[PDB]
Amino acid sequence: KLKKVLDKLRLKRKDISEAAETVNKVVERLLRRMQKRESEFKGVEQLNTGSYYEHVKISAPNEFDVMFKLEVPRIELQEYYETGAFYLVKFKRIPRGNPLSHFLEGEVLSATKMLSKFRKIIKEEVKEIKDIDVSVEKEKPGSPAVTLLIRNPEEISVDIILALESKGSWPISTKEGLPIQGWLGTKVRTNLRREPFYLVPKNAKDGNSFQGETWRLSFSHTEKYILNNHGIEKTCCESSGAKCCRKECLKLMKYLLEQLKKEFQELDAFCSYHVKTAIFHMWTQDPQDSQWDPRNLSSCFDKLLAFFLECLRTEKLDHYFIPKFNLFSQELIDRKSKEFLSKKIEYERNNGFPIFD
DNA sequence: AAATTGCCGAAGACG
DNA sequence: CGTCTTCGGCAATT
Ligand SMILES: Cc1[nH]n(-c2nc3c(Cl)c(Cl)ccc3[nH]2)c(=O)c1[C@@H]1OC(=O)c2ccccc21
Ligand SMILES: [Zn+2]
Repeated sequence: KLKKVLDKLRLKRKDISEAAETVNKVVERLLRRMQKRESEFKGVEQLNTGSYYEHVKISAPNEFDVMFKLEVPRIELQEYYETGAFYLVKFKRIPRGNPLSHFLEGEVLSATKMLSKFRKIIKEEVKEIKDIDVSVEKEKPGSPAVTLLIRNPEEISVDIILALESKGSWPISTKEGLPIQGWLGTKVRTNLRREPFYLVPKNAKDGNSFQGETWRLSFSHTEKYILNNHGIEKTCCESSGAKCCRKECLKLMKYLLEQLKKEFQELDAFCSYHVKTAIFHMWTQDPQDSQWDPRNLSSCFDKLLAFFLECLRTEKLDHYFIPKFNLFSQELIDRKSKEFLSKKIEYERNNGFPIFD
């Protein structure tokens, strides 16, 4: 039953080939345009991230995430109030003349200024693309992405995300996050935390507006690693090991949410990241591969559901990397919204998920 | 050195 | 199930 649903969600290789060919062409051309001189972004390097590259994209290969990461040496972070996730960015000394100087607000590196120039460069390069139907989506306030819309003729969206790369130790708000010590282990956790961390230009929302200069942490690289390396046993899902159902559970939950969001606009505040965060917590709670045997799929999905419902009820979903940051706080999502989603999930749960059709 | 190449894991396709 | 395939990621190579 869930097996038949998984069959429907599975991407098709011909669809993948057609989409990847086009997306790869467009991204490679923008990355190159960025390498151009003058460009304040000259040293940017590409990191593919998100559902498609984690192999948990469902239904159709029509959404691609790509981080353009820029190593910016020696920056100081100032936590924006007590959020743990959002920061003001300053440069330590003064780099004689360096080209991020235009994006400065005196001493602070404005996320909005830098993203605006990045978007402008992308829009200009896109207008010069003639062999492919592609346009830039209208700017979305408080979004770090420049979103491309490709018609292949199928509709494909590509989010291009500027990221600042910093090689220093991770901000202390993350010190008790990534609780993978009983699952993936201490050597993995330590090695993951020696990797760079990233800032993307998503502005903090304080009230009815955004704080234009704030940046937000991103662990898209770390999450991608975990999805590809998700077993307590090193051979989990390898050719000489045993298949588990962890990723299939994630797909089913993404599907349930997406089907619900598509017909109820009361759910606009939710997104796949909430589901991804929930299952990260589930994998920490139930680390044994034996707990995610494919024969147990139904019970794993149900336990994920029970857990997600408890998060909604209690208005608490801790960010997996930043435990202080509650994704389900009143400030971010209204009570009413969480109770609406609770009633809809419970109904689908007790009626055999009719919405899976 | 910016672009090419090689290798192989993940997973879709098929019987 | 096994086998065969393509795509993505990496980094040595030129
Ligand atoms: C609600 C939400 N939070 N969230 C998210 N918040 C993140 C935080 Cl705070 C850190 Cl530190 C790292 C990654 C994070 N991802 C998201 O990525 C989203 C969704 O991504 C969006 O841009 C978005 C937009 C509308 C609804 C949901 C989301
Ligand atoms: Zn596995």
